[PDB]
Amino acid sequence: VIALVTHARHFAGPAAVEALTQDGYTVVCHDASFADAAERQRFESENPGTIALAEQKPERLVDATLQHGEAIDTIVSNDYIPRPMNRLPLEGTSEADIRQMFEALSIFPILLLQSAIAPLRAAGGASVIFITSSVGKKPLAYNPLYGPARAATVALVESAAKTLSRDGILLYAIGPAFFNNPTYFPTSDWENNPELRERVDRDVPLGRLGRPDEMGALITFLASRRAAPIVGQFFAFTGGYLP
Amino acid sequence: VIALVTHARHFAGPAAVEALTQDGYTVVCHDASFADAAERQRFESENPGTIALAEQKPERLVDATLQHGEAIDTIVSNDYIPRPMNRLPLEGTSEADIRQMFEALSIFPILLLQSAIAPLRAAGGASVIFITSSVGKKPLAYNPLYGPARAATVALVESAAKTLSRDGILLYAIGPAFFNNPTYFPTSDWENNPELRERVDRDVPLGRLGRPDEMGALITFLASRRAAPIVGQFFAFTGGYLP
Amino acid sequence: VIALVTHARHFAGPAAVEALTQDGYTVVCHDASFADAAERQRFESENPGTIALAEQKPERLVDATLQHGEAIDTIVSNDYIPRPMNRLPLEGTSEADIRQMFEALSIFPILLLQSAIAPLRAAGGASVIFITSSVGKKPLAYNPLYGPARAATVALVESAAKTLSRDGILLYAIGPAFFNNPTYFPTSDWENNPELRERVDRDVPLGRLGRPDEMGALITFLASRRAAPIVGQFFAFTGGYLP
Amino acid sequence: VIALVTHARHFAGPAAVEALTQDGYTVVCHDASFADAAERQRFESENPGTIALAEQKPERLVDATLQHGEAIDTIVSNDYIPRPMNRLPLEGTSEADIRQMFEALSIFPILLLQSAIAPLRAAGGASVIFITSSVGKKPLAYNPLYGPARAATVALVESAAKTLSRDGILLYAIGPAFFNNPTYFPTSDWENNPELRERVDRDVPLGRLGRPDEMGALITFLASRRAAPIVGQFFAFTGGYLP
Ligand SMILES: [Cl-]
Ligand SMILES: [Cl-]
Ligand SMILES: [Cl-]
Ligand SMILES: [Cl-]
Repeated sequence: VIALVTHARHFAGPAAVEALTQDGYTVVCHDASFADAAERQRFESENPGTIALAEQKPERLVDATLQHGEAIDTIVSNDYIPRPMNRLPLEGTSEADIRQMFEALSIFPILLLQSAIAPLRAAGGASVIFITSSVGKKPLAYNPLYGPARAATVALVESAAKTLSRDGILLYAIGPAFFNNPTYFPTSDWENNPELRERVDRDVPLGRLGRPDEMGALITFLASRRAAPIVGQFFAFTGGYLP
Repeated sequence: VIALVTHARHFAGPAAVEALTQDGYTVVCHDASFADAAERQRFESENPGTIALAEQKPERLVDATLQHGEAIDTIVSNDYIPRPMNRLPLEGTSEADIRQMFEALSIFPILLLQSAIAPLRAAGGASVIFITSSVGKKPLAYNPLYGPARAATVALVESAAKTLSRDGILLYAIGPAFFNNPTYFPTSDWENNPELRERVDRDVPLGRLGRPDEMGALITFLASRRAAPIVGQFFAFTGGYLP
Repeated sequence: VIALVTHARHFAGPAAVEALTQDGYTVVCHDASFADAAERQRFESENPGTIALAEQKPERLVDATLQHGEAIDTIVSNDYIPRPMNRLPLEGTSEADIRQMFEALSIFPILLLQSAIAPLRAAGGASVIFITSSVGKKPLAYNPLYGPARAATVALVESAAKTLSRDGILLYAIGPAFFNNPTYFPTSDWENNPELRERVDRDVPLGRLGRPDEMGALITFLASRRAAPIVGQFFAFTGGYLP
Repeated sequence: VIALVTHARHFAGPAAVEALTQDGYTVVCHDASFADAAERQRFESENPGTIALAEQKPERLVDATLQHGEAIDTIVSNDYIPRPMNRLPLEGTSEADIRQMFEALSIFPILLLQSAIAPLRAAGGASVIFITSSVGKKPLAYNPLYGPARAATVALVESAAKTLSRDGILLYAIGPAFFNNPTYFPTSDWENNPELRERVDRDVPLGRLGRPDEMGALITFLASRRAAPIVGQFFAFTGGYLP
């Protein structure tokens, strides 16, 4: 049973590869770094049971994954943009940066999803889990460009699900905040940053960052299809920070 | 492991009981019919692993449950109003029916919750899962009193989670629609009533009622605490009808 | 052209009376203090163009108002609870206080609305404007009972609008926060409470409390029926604190 | 006293021009046809008190508008995509069409808003009114691309308002559905399409198309800034179809 995970070295990627591999999936992985054959080999060495794709185009990931299996059971569309770009303000930000924000967080997942429909429908269904952000639903003053691009992909999930769910193709969005992960909250900064630790005590009812295995537990539960009627919505992964 | 499930014979009750007992729980059950001791003996014999309480007051259920075990791991607050009161209109409805709507759907879960905080905190945490309705978030023309009462309890979950999550007491709301259950979508309606399958085809992207085991899968997933960061929010169980 | 404002002395009452009287309305006012006849004549003397009702039951205010005119053009359902109670916690709170929360903020507005439909329909339509709270839509840690009660009435507006709009009976909910009013944010508090000014600088994009005349401007605009297609929704009145 | 209205000949453009001019504004108008000198002269002569711009690039509209007055009081960002591109499906749709959807509905408004910030702040504030769509908040099965692009601009309003409000720059999003307008619901469609009249009867509580003067009343009310604390939110203009 195979899963496709995008941007595997970033954001919720490590968590998704870990939990899905432990669940018995063969995890086929995309990452910008995988254009390099050497980085492909190191990744597979460091992550038993994975396959690293060379393909970089969003519309070609599905065809490239289908080289290593009969069908795709789960796609984790783990879209991200490197820090500090997520905090780019409205004023003075270049048009290139504006377009890149939508390219990485809205156009890339659309082109992926579009390419996926036909093969996934032929296999009788699958799950597509988009990793977005809390600002997909709740706005933040310092994310005035990141927020809009994330909200587009949340709306993509809720609208596209109205039609794809009848094909057995189940779409979901996760909107993390205060989630322990290499892109926005690496374990290295927690101990050194007492403003963060005070921010979490103030704003996160759970009182801690969410753990990689808890993100992994949500992903594997969704991939199992055992609760299919919750298809088509946004799940906050924020320790109670949202709503 | 102890679970308390309220109104066990109705709504989400049977689904919860089947799945929690299958996951190794001892399920302590409340139900109006359990005033009669013979009902209590029959329910227990038909459902291995369950203990039927005689207690009927919402604020005494926790104490009565703690007569059978050291701590409660999960409370399923499975509140409901007999069909067809869920469709009571605004005009011509008695003040007494209006108050009963809030009593069963809004006051009762609050008195339950308030009684549970001290013992659940002292035990190190628990999960408290409120079964509400889709109209807890999205209004429907025929539910102008049922909706308000359900929305209150969804707001209870979202607000009370801000303080209780720090005690390890994890609250959630499930808002079902088109969920195959004896109160609102019994199998008999699916078989007998031509209009229901027509409605589901038009309005439910999944194209079917939600199964009891699928509701059960969600309840036992939440009760495990493996994805604790999703605390404090509303989950649609509608097959894509919401949002 | 007559308007009915409830709890005229508190919350959004003074703003409503002032703006509506300025817009040419004869403002019939309900208030608990009006059970004392001296207070009725003091109120009418201090507020030219008002009528202070003796009536206190919600379901009788409409008939009491039609003693002074042939139709009600606008109802401002200005429900409130005396200040400290909006912060009532779950733990240790008496059943009586819980029930009074719902009585003032959820049952009283329903019983008023129920009583108004037939005369309002007979008169070709009207506007009913419910003054609720920001916590009707966005939860807050310190409002776990006030929140539920307010959310019930916002959902009442959203549900009841689905039928009553066809009668020309236009329902709206306004949800204030940081609104300069005698109940929650008197001008006294702004000068006396440096914490309030810091909190407003931090959390309110507008940077200031909303003015009574701005709340009046919202009310009179809704009462005009000039933008009727926005019927049946919740308007944040928070200086950008919501969403 | 000047306003800028974009795509003046489409969507909410005619409503905004007529109402703003009736209200005493000099309305500077952008439109794709205004590249034709003869179309500019004809529009100006058919619409007394307007000024037609030749400029077509979003980030130059403001400076071109400022050629005619010292300050802009209101900007109506009236963004649209020609029918029936709003119904573009996921499958088979070209990459260029996906990109054009975001260009017209998401990137164009962002580049306009960015260019406006500095001169609007120097004038001590202004109103910026984005005309989006009901699908910016509520998904629809047949708008899986139009929805995401609209949702991004709604999220832009909600996020950008967190900072721009302190400058007196007040942002709002209006989300029409069943709004009588030349692009999506011209009067002739109401006459030629009994399916449309039945859909409105079934789904729109108000029971009719929203009128252009009602959209103009909402725009003109927002432009007055008289109820500034409602800044930074989405207004349904749907006749109760939403929420
Ligand atoms: Cl995160
Ligand atoms: Cl159901
Ligand atoms: Cl207030
Ligand atoms: Cl429209």
